[PDB]
Amino acid sequence: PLTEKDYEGLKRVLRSLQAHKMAWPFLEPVDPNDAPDYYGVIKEPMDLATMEERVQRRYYEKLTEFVADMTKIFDNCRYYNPSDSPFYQCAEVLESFFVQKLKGF
Ligand SMILES: CN(C)CCCOc1ccc(-c2cc(NCCCn3cccn3)nc(S(C)(=O)=O)n2)cc1
Repeated sequence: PLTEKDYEGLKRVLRSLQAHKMAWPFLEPVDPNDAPDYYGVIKEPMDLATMEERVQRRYYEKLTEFVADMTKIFDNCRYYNPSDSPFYQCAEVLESFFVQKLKGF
């Protein structure tokens, strides 16, 4: 499974996404005042602060579980927003960055 060395890598990946200029819509759980009907559209929300809590609590047993949470952030964004939205493009850019960082493992 995941070792403590693995978790050091997970935290570094998470921090690199949190510092990215296009991560700002994903840093915290969506405030419904920022996204009308968001929680009527998105049935399984996820955000980077929730992922940080899960990393710190050693919630993940496998790398696939960490990657699934991250992918949910991007999939939720592209489902909720039209493809010409700046928010949708944030997900496209940040997922490309994330997938490249994952190759470093
Ligand atoms: C005041 N607040 C606590 C903190 C300051 C503002 O923080 C945010 C965070 C996320 C959004 C936002 C929006 C949106 N779709 C657009 C909905 C309509 N809209 C257009 C512009 C603003 N709202 N999709 C998404 S996402 C998570 O699917 O990419 N995230 C917006 C603001």
